[PDB]
Amino acid sequence: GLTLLEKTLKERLNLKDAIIVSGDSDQSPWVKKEMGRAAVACMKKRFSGKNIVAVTGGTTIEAVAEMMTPDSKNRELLFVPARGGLGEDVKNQANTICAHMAEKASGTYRLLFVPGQLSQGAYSSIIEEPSVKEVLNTIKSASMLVHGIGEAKTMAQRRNTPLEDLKKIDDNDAVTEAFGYYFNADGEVVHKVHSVGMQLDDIDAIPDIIAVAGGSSKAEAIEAYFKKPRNTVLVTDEGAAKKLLRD
Amino acid sequence: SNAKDVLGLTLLEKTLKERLNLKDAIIVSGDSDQSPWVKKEMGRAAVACMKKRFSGKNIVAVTGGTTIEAVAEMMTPDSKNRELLFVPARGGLGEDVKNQANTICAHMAEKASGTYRLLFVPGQLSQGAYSSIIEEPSVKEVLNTIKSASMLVHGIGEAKTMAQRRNTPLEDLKKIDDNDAVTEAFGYYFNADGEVVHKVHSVGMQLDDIDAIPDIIAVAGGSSKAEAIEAYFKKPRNTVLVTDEGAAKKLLR
Ligand SMILES: O=P(O)(O)OC[C@H]1O[C@@H](O)[C@H](O)[C@@H](O)[C@@H]1O
Ligand SMILES: O=P(O)(O)OC[C@H]1O[C@@H](O)[C@H](O)[C@@H](O)[C@@H]1O
Repeated sequence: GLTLLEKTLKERLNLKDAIIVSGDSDQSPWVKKEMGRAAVACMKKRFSGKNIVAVTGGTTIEAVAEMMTPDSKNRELLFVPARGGLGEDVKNQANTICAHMAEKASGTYRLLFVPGQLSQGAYSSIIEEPSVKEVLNTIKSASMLVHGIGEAKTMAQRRNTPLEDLKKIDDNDAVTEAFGYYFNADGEVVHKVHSVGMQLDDIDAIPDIIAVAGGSSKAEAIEAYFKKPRNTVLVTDEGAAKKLLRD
Repeated sequence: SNAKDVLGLTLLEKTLKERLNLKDAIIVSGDSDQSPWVKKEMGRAAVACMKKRFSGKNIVAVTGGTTIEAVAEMMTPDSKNRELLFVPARGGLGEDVKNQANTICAHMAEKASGTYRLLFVPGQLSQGAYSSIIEEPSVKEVLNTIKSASMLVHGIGEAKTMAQRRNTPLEDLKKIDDNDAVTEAFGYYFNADGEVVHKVHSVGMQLDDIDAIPDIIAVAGGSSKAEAIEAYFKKPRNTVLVTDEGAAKKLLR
């Protein structure tokens, strides 16, 4: 079963399960690929006959997508982004990762097409539109969520974060981020990126949540994110886990 | 080409060009309805055709569909490093996301190491929602770009197949059936004489606009498309066709 390290991590972070691959992805870049491989195997163990898989962007979930292969059980797979624009560049956007993962899985996918510099009026018009509402409804019915976790400062800087929001993130001592929410050390939301789709309150209804995040630089972010019960499986590496656990 | 010569394609292309009054005909071996690699070979041939026709600066309008996706897949950067901007020819045509022009456009531009501009004007907008969005600077910008397209690369489909693949409202299915549409290109359904009998309403390029595009490349093959290709070319289109033997031989038989 679990190693002592995995067992300790599960207990410390109140995880549904812990999956720890060897090495430190901050040292040892290819370790991110090994997290991806392990995450893909974890997803396959969890699939039901039909599945609606919501995904975030970021480089770690892109590694999940890169390691994705078709399901030998041939279960029904529909992929969607978890949320609309989060300010990421194209290679990091949930829409990009979603399409890549679905293609690799030989599944189907839907995208959220919500710009992106357009007006308030135009914005509200886009989100009321039938095809968009359809995708929003699909995300609301997700059976699985696969998501990254990042350091708050790092993520705020990588994205196109307004200066007033950077100030708010700093002033409120955000230390971690996931799916467009920034959290403090006690895992409480302190700032949220406005975006349609999945909300934090919605994750409780999703049967299988798999977080994929590692590297020693993220040990503090991961600990803080899991300070609240998330009922989540964490795929991580020794770099993060040993640092977090002081081992 | 000696390869084309020995395979009988040089003659077949001459015969097809003359039969359809094409600007030129490019035919690859085999039948894409039977052999999956033949579609990739159409893509490769289309890319060669595009590169031959690029100028210093290019605005390339593209449609969606699996055939133009194959063009995108076979695309490579321009060894001459000419300026390439890719745009979808029209907005939402009711395709699933994989087959949408926006999807093919992005893929093509990435493979060409060019730039792209997408058009997000959904087909199911209310009248009021539409008025709002059409005035957005970002939307006006893309529509304006499309208006200056220097090249169009488009697929051709059987009317019935396309009507079923897109989510076509019942009333429109009836109209397509009642007017005996046999072919489809860029959201227009045409009869056997190449006359428009149904138009999917959508912003961007309209049929009359193709006359101002100096280089138009249609990419479509497989035996199942022989009649559709023949019907589309019943009118002058000033177009180069890339196809396969499957479509060409059947059409010519
Ligand atoms: O995996 P990376 O590149 O460190 O990025 C992680 C972040 O990527 C973001 O875009 C996701 O929406 C977040 O869930 C995540 O925290
Ligand atoms: O290449 P396929 O998959 O046969 O699809 C062709 C059709 O794809 C549609 O999306 C295009 O707008 C048409 O120009 C074309 O007829």
